[PDB]
Amino acid sequence: EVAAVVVVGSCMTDLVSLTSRLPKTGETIHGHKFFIGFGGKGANQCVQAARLGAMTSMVCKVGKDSFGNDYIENLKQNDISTEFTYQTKDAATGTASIIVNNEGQNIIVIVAGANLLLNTEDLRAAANVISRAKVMVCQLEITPATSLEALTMARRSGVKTLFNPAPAIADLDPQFYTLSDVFCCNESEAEILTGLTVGSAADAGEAALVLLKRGCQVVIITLGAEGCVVLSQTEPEPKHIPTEKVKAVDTTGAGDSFVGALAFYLAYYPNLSLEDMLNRSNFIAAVSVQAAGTQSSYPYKKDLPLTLFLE
Amino acid sequence: EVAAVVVVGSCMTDLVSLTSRLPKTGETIHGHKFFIGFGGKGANQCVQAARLGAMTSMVCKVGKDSFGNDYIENLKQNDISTEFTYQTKDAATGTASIIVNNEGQNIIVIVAGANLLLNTEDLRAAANVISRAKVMVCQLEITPATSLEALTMARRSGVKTLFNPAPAIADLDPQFYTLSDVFCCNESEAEILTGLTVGSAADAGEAALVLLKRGCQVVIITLGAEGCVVLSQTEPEPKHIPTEKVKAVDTTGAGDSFVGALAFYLAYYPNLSLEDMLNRSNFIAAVSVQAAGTQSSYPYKKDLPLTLFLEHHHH
Ligand SMILES: Nc1ncnc2c1ncn2[C@@H]1O[C@H](COP(=O)(O)CP(=O)(O)O)[C@@H](O)[C@H]1O
Ligand SMILES: Nc1ncnc2c1ncn2[C@@H]1O[C@H](COP(=O)(O)CP(=O)(O)O)[C@@H](O)[C@H]1O
Ligand SMILES: [Mg+2]
Ligand SMILES: [Mg+2]
Ligand code: NA
Ligand code: NA
Repeated sequence: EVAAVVVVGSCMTDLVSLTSRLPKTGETIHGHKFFIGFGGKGANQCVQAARLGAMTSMVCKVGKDSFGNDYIENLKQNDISTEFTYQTKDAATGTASIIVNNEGQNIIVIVAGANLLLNTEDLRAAANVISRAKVMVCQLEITPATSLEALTMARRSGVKTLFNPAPAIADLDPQFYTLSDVFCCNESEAEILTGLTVGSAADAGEAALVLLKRGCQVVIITLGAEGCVVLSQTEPEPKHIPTEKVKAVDTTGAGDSFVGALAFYLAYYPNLSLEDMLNRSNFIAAVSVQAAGTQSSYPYKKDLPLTLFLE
Repeated sequence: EVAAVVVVGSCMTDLVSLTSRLPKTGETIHGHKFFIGFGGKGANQCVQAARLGAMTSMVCKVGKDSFGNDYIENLKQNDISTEFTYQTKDAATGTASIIVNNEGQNIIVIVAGANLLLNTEDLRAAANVISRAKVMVCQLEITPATSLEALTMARRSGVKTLFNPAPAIADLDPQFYTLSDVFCCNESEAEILTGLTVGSAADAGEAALVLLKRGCQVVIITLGAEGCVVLSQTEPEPKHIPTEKVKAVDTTGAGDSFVGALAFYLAYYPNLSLEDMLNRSNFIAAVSVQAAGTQSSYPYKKDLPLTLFLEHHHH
């Protein structure tokens, strides 16, 4: 039952209130709807890869609380290995409290909580599962020392590293670049990392070259409805890969859908060209934007065209 | 065993994030702590009355969900009867999403949820607990038609009605006034209901008289550190009842403490004058503002002065 995709990253409870307008300082307002969902970039990416057919393992930490218990059940209901899903009494399960108005404007408060207490001792326990994987995926929602050690362990075992610098910090440790076989971010993260404005595929190609020279082997910048741009040490000329023109219902977590799809193709279809993998990943992310509710929008293999699983 | 105070009203899960500052519009920030607390004006008033030694019953509706199950455990931990706490598959437990900065400034979004599905069938099933009570307390955090039905059932049963029009609506149904034995609101609610300024005891006397003439038997406007102002159909000249001068730590939920204390005295010390009941209720609410965290700040009888529980008028 070997995991081909290991995700070392975050699980977060999403707490969403829908309002007619955002509250002002000192203001109590009444919203019209509240819901809970399962989020966190690590878990979102793992759930998309699992639903495409990947054997996955989620290395993460949640609270010894109701939210933590519910999160472990969510991973098992998506056929994800929870062998190295830890729980702790020392902090609450990570939370994202989101207030959203009718026009889709928001205010968000994140408390990473238990996610931050995933430590190098917890990783070292997963050494054998990491060593037998094809792809290791990380983000920036846990403690950086933990993510850096995960990428180091992957490299030592010859496991391909897929790094998503999300959310982005302007002074990212240079080892994040040099430990990344595939570096994938969105337009706003590329602007934070490079200081360049990114308002077109051409601008994304300029930002991607900066990231390449910092030591990345492959750089992908996602561009929402414009698909993505890719370049590599072997092919440094930026290629624009356009996506399905669709009617977006809810673009929340499309980035995570795209990253989880890419992990699945890197693990299970290593013979496909990068261009082909990014075309399929674009298509899967595009399906996700045509439904509401983050993980509940992620498509399963049985509902996707057969051609996404050929060649 | 019989509940003398029946609260027909709201339970809300408080989902609290602590941050160094409140976010800007479109802004994502990191906070340093998230925790769950128990709120809702109905439950808050019930908890204060129960901690003063009242046998209470909370008529309410929560989700058939973990937040609802946890709310029922909270009520039981405060020795409240949950025999008429309903659940529903058709709505989540009410929620208050609260962001609090380091100076204690906040943003709150309330989604009433299951509280709005408390219905006429649910109240009819609670008819015996209502008819056996001394005082029925309600607010405006459930469907207002539901609060109006509870007040109607109380009045028909000769049960004293204590109505807190919170949060306030500018045009309440006229029966909210005529069915209220004791109508209790704060300065901001009085301003909404009357169209007047309510800043001082003098302003509160004018606003309280407009409310009394809509058909309330007793009107009480709370004035924070200035205590409260009362008048009644019997004694329409407003009286100003001042409160304990105290060093406030956290005034959140002081209104609910005051209303819960008042319910307690109406139920267990009916002999006392309104002025004596308000003096004691003010004192209890002032203890609550000396500690953080709404329900967790509400004092127990064992920690209060014995003089609050004398049957007779005290010096
Ligand atoms: N409006 C839209 N129409 C079609 N595809 C979309 C789309 N928004 C996003 N996608 C797809 O989802 C991928 C990732 O989306 P983003 O670049 O928006 C990352 P994020 O905004 O979720 O962080 C894109 O590369 C694209 O394939
Ligand atoms: N700073 C303070 N010092 C003493 N008592 C206070 C107080 N703030 C509130 N109280 C007590 O709590 C009662 C209800 O308080 P409020 O009138 O503040 C209700 P709110 O406007 O904050 O909802 C007051 O009548 C008084 O007895
Ligand atoms: Mg997007
Ligand atoms: Mg106050
Ligand atoms: Na979606
Ligand atoms: Na308090």
